[PDB]
Amino acid sequence: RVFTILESFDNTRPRIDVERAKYFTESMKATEGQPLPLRWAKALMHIAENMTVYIDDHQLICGRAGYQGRYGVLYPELDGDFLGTAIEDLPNRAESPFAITPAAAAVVVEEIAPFWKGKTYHEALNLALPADVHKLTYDDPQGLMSRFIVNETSSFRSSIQWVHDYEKVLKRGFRSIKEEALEKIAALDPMSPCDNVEKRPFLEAIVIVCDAIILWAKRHAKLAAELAAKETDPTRKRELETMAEICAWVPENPARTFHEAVQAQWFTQVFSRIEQKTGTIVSNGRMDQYFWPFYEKDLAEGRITEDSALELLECMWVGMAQYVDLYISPTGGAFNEGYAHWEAVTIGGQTPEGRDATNDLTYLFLKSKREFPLHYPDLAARIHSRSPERYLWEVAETIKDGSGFPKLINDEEVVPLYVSKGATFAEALDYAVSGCTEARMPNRDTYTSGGAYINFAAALEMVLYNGKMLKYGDTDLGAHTGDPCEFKTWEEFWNAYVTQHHLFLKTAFVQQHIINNLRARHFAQPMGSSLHDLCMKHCLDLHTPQIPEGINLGYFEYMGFGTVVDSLSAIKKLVFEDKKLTMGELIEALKCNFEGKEDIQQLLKSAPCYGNNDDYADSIARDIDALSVKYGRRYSPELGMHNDVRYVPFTSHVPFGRVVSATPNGRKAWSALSDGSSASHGADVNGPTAILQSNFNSKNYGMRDRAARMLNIKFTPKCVEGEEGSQKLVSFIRTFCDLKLWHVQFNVINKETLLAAQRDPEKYRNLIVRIAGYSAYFVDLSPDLQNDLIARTGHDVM
Amino acid sequence: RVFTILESFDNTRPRIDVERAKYFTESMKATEGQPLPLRWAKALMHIAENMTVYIDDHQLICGRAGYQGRYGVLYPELDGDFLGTAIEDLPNRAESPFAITPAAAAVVVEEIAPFWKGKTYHEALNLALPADVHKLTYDDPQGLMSRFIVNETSSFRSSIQWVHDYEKVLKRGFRSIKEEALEKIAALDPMSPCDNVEKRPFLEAIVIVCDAIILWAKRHAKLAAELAAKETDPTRKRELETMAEICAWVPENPARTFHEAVQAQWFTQVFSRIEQKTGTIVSNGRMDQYFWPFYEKDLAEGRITEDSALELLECMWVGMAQYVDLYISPTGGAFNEGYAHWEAVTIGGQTPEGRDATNDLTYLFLKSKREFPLHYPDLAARIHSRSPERYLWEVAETIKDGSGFPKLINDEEVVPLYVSKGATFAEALDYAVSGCTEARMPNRDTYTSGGAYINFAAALEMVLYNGKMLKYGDTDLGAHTGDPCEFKTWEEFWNAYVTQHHLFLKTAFVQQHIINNLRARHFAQPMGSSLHDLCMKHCLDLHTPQIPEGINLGYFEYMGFGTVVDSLSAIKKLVFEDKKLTMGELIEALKCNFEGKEDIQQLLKSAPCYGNNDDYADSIARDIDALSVKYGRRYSPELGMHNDVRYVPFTSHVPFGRVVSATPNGRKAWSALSDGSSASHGADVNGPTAILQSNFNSKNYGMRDRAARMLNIKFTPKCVEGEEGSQKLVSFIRTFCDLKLWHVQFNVINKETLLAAQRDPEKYRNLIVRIAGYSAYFVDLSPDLQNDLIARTGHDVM
Repeated sequence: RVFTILESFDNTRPRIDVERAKYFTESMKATEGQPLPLRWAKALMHIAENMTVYIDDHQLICGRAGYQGRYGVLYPELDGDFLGTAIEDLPNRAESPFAITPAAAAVVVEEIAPFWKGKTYHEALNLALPADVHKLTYDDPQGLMSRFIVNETSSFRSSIQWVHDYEKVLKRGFRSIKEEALEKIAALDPMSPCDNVEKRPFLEAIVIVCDAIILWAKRHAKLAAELAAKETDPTRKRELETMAEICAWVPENPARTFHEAVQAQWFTQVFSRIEQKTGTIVSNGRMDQYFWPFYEKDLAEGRITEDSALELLECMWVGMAQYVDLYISPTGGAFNEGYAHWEAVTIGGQTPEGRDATNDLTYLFLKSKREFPLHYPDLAARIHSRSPERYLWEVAETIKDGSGFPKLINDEEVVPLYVSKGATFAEALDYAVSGCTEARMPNRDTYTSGGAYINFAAALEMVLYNGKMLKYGDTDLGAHTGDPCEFKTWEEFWNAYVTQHHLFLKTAFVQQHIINNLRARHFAQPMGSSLHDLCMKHCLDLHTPQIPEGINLGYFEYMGFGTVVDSLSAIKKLVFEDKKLTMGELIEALKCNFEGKEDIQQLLKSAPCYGNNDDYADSIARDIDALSVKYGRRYSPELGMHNDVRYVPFTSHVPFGRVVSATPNGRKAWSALSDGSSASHGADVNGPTAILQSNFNSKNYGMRDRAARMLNIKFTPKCVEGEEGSQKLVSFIRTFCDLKLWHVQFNVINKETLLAAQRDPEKYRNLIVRIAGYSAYFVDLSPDLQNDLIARTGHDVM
Repeated sequence: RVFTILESFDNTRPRIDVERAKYFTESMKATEGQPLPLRWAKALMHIAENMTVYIDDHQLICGRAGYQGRYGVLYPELDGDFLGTAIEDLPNRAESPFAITPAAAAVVVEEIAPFWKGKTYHEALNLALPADVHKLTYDDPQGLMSRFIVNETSSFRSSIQWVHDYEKVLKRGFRSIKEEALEKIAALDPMSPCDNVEKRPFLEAIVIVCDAIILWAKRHAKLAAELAAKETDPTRKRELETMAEICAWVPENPARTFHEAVQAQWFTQVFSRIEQKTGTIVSNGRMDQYFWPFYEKDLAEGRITEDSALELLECMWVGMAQYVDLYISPTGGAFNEGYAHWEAVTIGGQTPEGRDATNDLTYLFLKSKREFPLHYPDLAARIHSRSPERYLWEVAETIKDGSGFPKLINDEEVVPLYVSKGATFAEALDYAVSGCTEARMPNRDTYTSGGAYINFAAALEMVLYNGKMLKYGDTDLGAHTGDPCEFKTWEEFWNAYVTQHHLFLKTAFVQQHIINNLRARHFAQPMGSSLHDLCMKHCLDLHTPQIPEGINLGYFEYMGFGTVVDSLSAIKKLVFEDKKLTMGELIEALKCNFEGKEDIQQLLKSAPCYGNNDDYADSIARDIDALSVKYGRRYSPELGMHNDVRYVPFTSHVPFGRVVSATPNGRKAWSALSDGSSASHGADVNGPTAILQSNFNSKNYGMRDRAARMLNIKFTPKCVEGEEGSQKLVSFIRTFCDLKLWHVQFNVINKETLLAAQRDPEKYRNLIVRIAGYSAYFVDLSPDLQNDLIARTGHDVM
């Protein structure tokens, strides 16, 4: 059924598809000078008319952005200058490799790359950064490799995570969006330069893009119909005919049944992939809510069954599992180990009126996740103080499957923060999970720019080596904070750290200022803009830097929180306060990676650590967090946004660690940094509840300039076994909620399974582990990232 | 000790003191034409120089606003036109009578009244309301009596509740404030008219009022020294010397000890009473926080003891119990049965950084309340999702004393609402309870105008009688919505009610627009403004309508929620859907107050009722609430404020009830309406937990335009007996917090105690009951308010 589809692409390397990039380029190279949203819309039409449409074997819904099997899509507007080396490197890349046929290689070199030579966003961004910033961003003059210090993330995705107002599609259809746009055009003053230049072309872009997705849908209806006529098996012939009927109706017209709603949404989400490379892949919204009217009505009218609806969802996810986010740059790839994806599916939470939103579909999605073997969908469960008992129990049972699903997002942290930044309560209460851990208001959010990922572990190294890093030798990178062995008090060391920290923040905000102004000259999002109230009201593409009435919620990342906290905690305690070792002795111990210095290494590992509800380390964490909250509060208004400190790592803590030498917390050189706001590996020796408490102690709830923190916690199977274990997990989630923590997600595994899977990859090919907001096959992960997963403390008693 | 003090005025009618009114008037009549804040400051200086200062027997702190015993104060600027009848009527008034000596009456007629003739705020407001509004406001052309329909509340208190930044006094002292203002004057441009007219006179008033309270304090220090020098008892002589020393220092200078902090805060609190008639009497803030540093240091340094500190607290509250809020108009008196008072004292909650704020002083205040027999202080305990267990347990034990202490205010409802209205998280988290149930940010709140109390039970009556009310005969009051016996569907009845409801809202908002602009011409508050950051920054008196950067949080009252919901529920169910009776039968039964129609009365009492978690009624309640939230959201911006629906009754449900005839829910003519957002009398038949859910069901969490709801619940002693009963209350409080409800407070009493005390007041004269955010002696209450307290369901289980 779905296992039949699943057997068809099992254990196959994804291929790179080129049709979208080819026809995008054929259109774009013919429209130079025209308004970018209009060019994008004409290209989407050109794609809609010329790219291959697929009706896939055994499927009940149709729509692809690429070829049979697992595939990815090319985005030359973003990083087309990487196409040459991606041809050479992608098939053999150690992590997340992609195969490329010779035929598709020829189109890239011959039909795609030439136009984009000298026109990509990454070429423009590399030239746009001033030298002081460039040295902290890239390792070479053409910005082909990051230095993993002040890491910009705008050059390996079109935008950050996004959630469409899919329900708008289901209720109105794209023909309705188009007619609104025509009426708006008719109301313009034809004498007005602003109407003629700022209003008309945007609205014309909306009209075309509506015609584009509809024409694309109707080409499926035709293909399905032609197949139905030649189909000999009656059962399949009725299904093909059903496809021809539904796709002739949606997404042009509002959906009439649950099946149409799935296909309408599926069409919208696939075309979204064709339009742009959304960060983490475009997300899916509160499906258990906006599907509910269709599900409820069909269920009552015998049109659908509990099993039949569950079959259609599985049809949707096997398709999602065939689309792989393609990162052709080495920075993008190392941020996204194991074919990383986060097409967040939100279930549960509250309605816009503050009532609990659990419905039967909520439980179906949970069950759907528990019985679909792939690590799809990216299930995110909303928690609030009145989350029902049965719901939390079912959340706990899903967690105890061991695959890491679902991740938990806390209404009690998001809703107050979002109303404090201008959201009506209805908008905040109705938020969707997006990407790793983010909250989105699909008609109020307007910010789309990838933000800095900052390796603050390197900032600490630059204190130890007075502006330099061992990885980069004598390169003049950071502030000349002075010879650390010349510091007489702890306060001088801390100030040294503070100076490096503000240098990185300062660097990052200059990056974002340039990025936010630059992106609008390279990226447009006409289909996404047509589903956004403010875009339509003010005639502005989503990627415009400022949109009236919008709220801009963006990010800068703190990487290595636990690593830095413990290192600083050790230095303060062991070097300055207890004077158990001198600065030179510590530095000497670091310089030789503790080889021959195992005694100091153990001594350093004995100081107070983050994640133990220990105020000695937790006060250091709070002061480090305060630096980023207060910086954001002060300097974000200049950028017309909320640029908030966030602790969501992707898989960057691996490459960020690969460039940071041995640190005062006892961590070995070049190994992964601590993840998100989790405790540093094996530093939580007081149980799992103290991790939640240290996360609380390390925040600054007196100010609003904060976003998510990603928290990874691992239980052993014994610790959560049985009804008593389910009750503990449920209660632990209630405490997480009460503490106003943003996110939590769990692995449930024995250490020996991870070790065995390293010692025998072929045997444990299907082992799935939760990494950072997503799950992947353990055997696809690099040794360094495996070591991150292994060294995470497994809690046995909770 | 304090029992000796309390024995001296036990069971005595308070007297009306005139000194403040005399010396206020002597100054004001000499300063006509000057800017009002400067005049007020000069008036307060004149009082400071001429009014009697008292060193009271057995006391350890000093400061009075009137004569020995229980006393009240006159504020002729507010309602001086009532002085004539207050001379005749107050000593014999049935509720809350005040005695007045013949000499004090002579001061009033001869030295106070003449100047204020034609100058009072009430005279000005009465003339300023247009005829359409006046008919709904007052029952006579000089506005001497309310009609208890659209009741304005600005005319019987200077302002609404208020909380000073007392901690600023303790930490800075008033000399610092004066010096700040002097520098600000020195920095002015002497050529600038705006500096000369808008800045200098405001700052000159701050200088004077700082000198005024300091001079007033030093006269206490002088008198105490003179008494100590003649004191024969060594113990008492030391107390006088301590008083002489402490009062020469505070509030001029920052406090140095716990004793000084109490005396400084007391001075500020008493002088505030001299400055104006704050609503509910000025409130006291989070004393367990800003007293904590002094308590901890002295306690550690052997300077203070738990018992001595508790003694100093009791000295403050016996003083508070001697100050009685004086309402001379009959409206003010009927709103404030039994000498109602709400000098809110806030304990517990969260710090400005979101950490739990329980400390040892928090528990001492609880113990302090449990061992002081009077219904003082007005203890308010803040609740949040992390209220500690021991804290909730001691709160429950205090509740189990049966006196109504403490009232519960829920962070989880207040804090999101306040940051959504512009408060930083630190300001919101640090809020103080003020008055009945309100939250105050002492340097961000700027709104001070009394709002409407709207008798929506009367609005329903105008549907039953097509714009008229039985109490007022043929007086053409409301909208002519038609003969109710002509309504063919429920929707017509509902629409008629909606029309009257909006008439009352429109009326109240015209009142507030006129009131908010009028008050600045009659009231000024120099001492309160000198403690407010925004006042000092922008040189504006607190009672200015608009103050830059301020947040204006005001109110309009819905009275009779339960009464109206159930009446409508009965009409919807019994007349229109089940057709168990005709409209003519219901009206006939109502007009004769059910006499001869007892069966109809019984049938009407059987419909679904609010407070039972019954969506049939709760959905009506939710829709009525939505009417007022949506109206406020739309039309408050015009007023430059948040004019939010609130359900806090004072004791106005008695006078509001006394003008409403028999209602469709079975309530008898002229009896009390339901209180706050509590269930209507005896309508809650499904336990106390369903009241909380119905309060939740009847709200609209999707919008912010909402303020407090006062909730009264009564348990019998049996329900809460023993350790299990304490745990049940703790558990019930968690559910109250989880549901984001604003307020709850409890009576614990047997119905028979209420009946026995009615049949024999002398025997049960000291019985204390929780009424509406405050507690009072049951025997001081009118029969109508006693019947309200008796009819509240006493719950045996939860």
